[PDB]
Amino acid sequence: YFQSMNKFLGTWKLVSSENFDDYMKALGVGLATRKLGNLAKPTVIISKKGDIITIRTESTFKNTEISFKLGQEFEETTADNRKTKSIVTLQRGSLNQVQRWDGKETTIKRKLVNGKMVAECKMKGVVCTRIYEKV
Ligand SMILES: CCCCCCCCCCCCCCCC(=O)O
Ligand SMILES: [Cl-]
Repeated sequence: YFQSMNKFLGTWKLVSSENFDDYMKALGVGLATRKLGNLAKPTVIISKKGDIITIRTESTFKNTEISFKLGQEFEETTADNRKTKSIVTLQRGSLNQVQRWDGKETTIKRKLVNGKMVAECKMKGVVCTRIYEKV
């Protein structure tokens, strides 16, 4: 008995964001960029072709896209142009992404709560919560 991330598949629209400014600060994002980041209301599209999962983020300010297999480290360029070594895992219904770069670490845990996808973003004790609804 192995679970899957099929429940994450689809198109997701940001409906709420809490503490994103301080999470961006902790990541090293500069003020002008945080201002635009805070105003962004992205769409996130999670798809899967065979073993390969893709997470595409679309906003006016920044589009990003990563493609990966579960549990295999990949190189990632983030929305704020960090170049990280990343791994996405599935832990008891939660799709967990860890990004490491320059001896630093941040985690984005995405889980489903009453049909909404909730992304918890952590960097050195700063926690940001972002809520998405399925389109
Ligand atoms: C497209 C996202 C907002 C744009 C702001 C760019 C500068 C900082 C963003 C980097 C961290 C993004 C983490 C998003 C987590 C998520 O909700 O999927
Ligand atoms: Cl397929």
